[PDB]
Amino acid sequence: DSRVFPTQRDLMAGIVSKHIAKNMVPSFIMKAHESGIIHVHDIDYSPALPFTNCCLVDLKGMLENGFKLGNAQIETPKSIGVATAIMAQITAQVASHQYGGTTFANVDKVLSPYVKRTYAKHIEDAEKWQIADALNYAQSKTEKDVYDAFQAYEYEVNTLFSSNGQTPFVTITFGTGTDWTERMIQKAILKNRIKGLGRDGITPIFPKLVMFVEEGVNLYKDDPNYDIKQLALECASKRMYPDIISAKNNKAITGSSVPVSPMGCRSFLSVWKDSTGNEILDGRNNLGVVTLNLPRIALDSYIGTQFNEQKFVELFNERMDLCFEALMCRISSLKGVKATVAPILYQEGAFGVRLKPDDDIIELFKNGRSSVSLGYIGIHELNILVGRDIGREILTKMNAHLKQWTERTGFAFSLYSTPAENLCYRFCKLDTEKYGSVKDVTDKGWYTNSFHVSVEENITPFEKISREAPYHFIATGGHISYVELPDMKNNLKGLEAVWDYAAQHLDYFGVNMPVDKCMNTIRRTCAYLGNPNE
Amino acid sequence: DSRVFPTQRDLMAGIVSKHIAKNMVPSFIMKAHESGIIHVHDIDYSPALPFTNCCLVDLKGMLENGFKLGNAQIETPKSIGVATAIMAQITAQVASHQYGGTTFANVDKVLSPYVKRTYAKHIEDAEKWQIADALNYAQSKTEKDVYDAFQAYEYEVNTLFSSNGQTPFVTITFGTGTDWTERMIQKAILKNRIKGLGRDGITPIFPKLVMFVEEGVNLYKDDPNYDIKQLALECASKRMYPDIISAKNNKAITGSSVPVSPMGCRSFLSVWKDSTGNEILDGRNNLGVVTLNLPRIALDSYIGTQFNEQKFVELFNERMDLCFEALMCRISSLKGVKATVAPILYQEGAFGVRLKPDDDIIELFKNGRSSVSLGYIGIHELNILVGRDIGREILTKMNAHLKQWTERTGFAFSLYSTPAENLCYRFCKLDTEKYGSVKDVTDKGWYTNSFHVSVEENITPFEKISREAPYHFIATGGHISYVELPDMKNNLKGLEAVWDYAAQHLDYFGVNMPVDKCMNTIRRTCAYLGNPNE
Repeated sequence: DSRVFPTQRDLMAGIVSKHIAKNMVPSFIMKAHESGIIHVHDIDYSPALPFTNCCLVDLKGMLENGFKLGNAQIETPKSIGVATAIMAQITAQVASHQYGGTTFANVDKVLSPYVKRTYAKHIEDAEKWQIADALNYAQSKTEKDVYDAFQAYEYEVNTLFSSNGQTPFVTITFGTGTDWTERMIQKAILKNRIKGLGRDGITPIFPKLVMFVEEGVNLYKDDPNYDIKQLALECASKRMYPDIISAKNNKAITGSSVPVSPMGCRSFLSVWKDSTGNEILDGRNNLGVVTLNLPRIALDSYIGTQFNEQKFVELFNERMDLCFEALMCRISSLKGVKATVAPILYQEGAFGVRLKPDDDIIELFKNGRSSVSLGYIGIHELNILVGRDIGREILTKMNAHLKQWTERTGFAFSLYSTPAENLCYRFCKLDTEKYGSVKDVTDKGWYTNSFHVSVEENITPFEKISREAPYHFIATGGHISYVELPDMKNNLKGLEAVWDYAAQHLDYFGVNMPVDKCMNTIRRTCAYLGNPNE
Repeated sequence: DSRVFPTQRDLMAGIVSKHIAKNMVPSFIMKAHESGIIHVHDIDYSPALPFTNCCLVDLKGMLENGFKLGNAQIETPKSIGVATAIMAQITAQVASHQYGGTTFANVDKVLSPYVKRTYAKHIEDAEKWQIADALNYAQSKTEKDVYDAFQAYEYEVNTLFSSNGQTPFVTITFGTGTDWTERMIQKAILKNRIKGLGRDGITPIFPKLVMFVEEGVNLYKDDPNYDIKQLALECASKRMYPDIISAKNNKAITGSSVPVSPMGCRSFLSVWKDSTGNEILDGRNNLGVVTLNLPRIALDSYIGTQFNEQKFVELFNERMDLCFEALMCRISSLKGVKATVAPILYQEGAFGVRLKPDDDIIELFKNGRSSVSLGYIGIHELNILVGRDIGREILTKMNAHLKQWTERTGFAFSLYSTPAENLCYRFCKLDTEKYGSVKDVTDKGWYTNSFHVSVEENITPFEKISREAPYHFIATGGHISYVELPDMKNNLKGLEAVWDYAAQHLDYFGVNMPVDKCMNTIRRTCAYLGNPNE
């Protein structure tokens, strides 16, 4: 809410920070942001404080070894219920030290050792109490211990607030686990999600659930986990989540030999290797987002009422540079900042390393370890303004710019399809104060997300999936495609159809359907789940 | 820490609030605070925001009925481990909506129904698996379920941060429970506390542990829970806590027919009844503290180098009024504030009622339900400055003023022995900028806490306890006495001696001893536990 204390204290800190940013960001960058030319995200956090954006938490390396959480020296969990309890405490802590989402990748694989542990204890207890049905007593207890554990993770995520009086934006991914412990975790999460939250079993907005689907594991009636896929479909039909990621396309796009979980909503890392040649994923992050307002480059290049191509070219080049200056300006503020700024992130392992209190954090992000995002929005409205479809082309040229940035600074710049849950209105409003109502651009009040096909089009699901799929291979830093569907609670084979089509053709995908009960109304009209009643 | 993000964001909010307070507090009150005449506590929170101070959480009325925690509608816990998990989530939430400590009173009595529940499940499971040793299988599981549950409460308290990037100031009290479930909870807490936190089993600073000791329950070798008292002694000897409260004296002082737990460190409520004649304790709170600098009234009444009695009288009367104006000024800012400001406190039961989002919260605090604190400090240094012991007398007159305030406004003003962990240095420093080094007053650098006997005196434990005990009956709004003792890990009968003496003579009491391990050094030099190494 906003009338609430934690939110109010946060707004105060936001205000002080926006003011401090005015004294740190070169005026030409602030003026372009104030006017809607670009959008420097999270200015109410950074650069006042050297926060970073989103991340894949290295939960595996923290549970295995131990780590200091506050005053306490936590030790490897002896139980699955203790490892998820700890996962929640880490979720709360990481949320409070970065301003972006937090992702726990492959919880099925990561937490499996603890499910095994729980089992060993129910067996050493099935003989300690000479229990009739031994192997069966374990199977049950363990199963219950695992459901309750994720049910409690899910509950904790929904009650625990950050340092901002907000519920954490956390993402949990699974799907590539085949072992019985890995399968049990997956089912546990899907089952508990269907059950819903609390007495009225309502639909949770967090954690976001993303499932990997790969041939020979998940998508064909013959794979080991095809039954989980079925459960996942039901879940999606009743709670919107999980979204799915195509292991096949995801690996080709990222260059990673293992599926890449999105940090936060949809920010994807590119493949990276440590000094000894190892492919690292967990513990990596993103340094921020600066979004480029694409319709506005077209609008500003109109002469009278017609488009001027030569003007577009000059402005596009001018604005790409501006964006670059904006991303570097804040990355530069990270210089000289010490690991003392966020112990959970830099010292106790969430970022997969152990820096001393006096080590500079900036060194950890260099040479491609961290990604940096150049966002964009409204290809649909840009196409309309320039007379034709330049979607794939503008993005391709943006990437060529990004490659040069990467080679000059060492940071791994990528193209990001900004979720823009609110930026979609903000850019449109600022452009409207200058151009008024422009048919099919600023007239509906918002811009279309990244490269998505406008909502006003009457596209068949497969067409939409097909018209959007190539963007998943161009905007490698972050992307997703949605399809609108009616209630499919009783048409799972239909939803599986859409899933299988998206899975083959694109990367990250999700389905928007209506999900209401005797009054708990949820819709995903943009990026997050929400009640469009308020 | 301070270099840490959550702390930094908080400092920003603190700054904005101190500035806002400058525009809300009458200048004469700010000037008296800036000069050390009085100390308006928590100005970095209130009155910028209508926060309240400390409280006794009505956990009983929240677990019994249900309540909304965020989005979720939590239901009565079916297990003890689920009720303590929930207790932690409530602890985190309440901490974020008030700026003072939070107390869970008589957790032994309150949580007992859930321990029973856990038992019923291990029995209905001892037959479901035709377990040999039935009643014995329950006894064990239940016992383990209960240890682990409080161990996890204790851990969560130490990892969970508030909206301020701080660990919550929470107090847990027990001791009057006799039932086997009540005893089990107590032992669980004492046992887990001795065990310590984390791998190195270090000493927790929170939760504070306070135990009631009453004849025919706790203190004589013949009472049911005398063995818990023994355990408590061991605990105190190894972890400083628990402190104890004399049920006998506590009830006579508070006027309550049941022992009164301190909200936060040592703030005690006076007896109060609802509209139907019921004695309410749980869900009640305190509206703030304004501390009066006693040495400074004496100092300002010196003429040249000698005390001037007539001047003292005039200043004391002038400053009491000033204090009153300071307490009312902030209570007045609570007018018109809606329950939407803190749902967990006002709507979902932590304050024992259910206000609608649009109800004013101020009505809930009136006619004695909430206490309001007039603090004071340094009787020792005041006695030195006025030539004789006026301790008991000045306090008695303060109370006569408080009674008049209570009758004119309806709020229940009480005399509070400010913990002043830092105020003790601040008042001394501000008085030193004006008077320099004054032998036995401002020369050591700090003032002595409330009515405590100076540390520089060489008093026997019983003497100290005896010289201080009468203050517990005068400063009813908050008080405590400490005794310094050597290592008593191997002299428990000695510590029990001190305990029994304090128990008979005063109210709330604690013992400071050294508590170190292969380097985890803890001391309570003032109010809280801490490492005097930094």
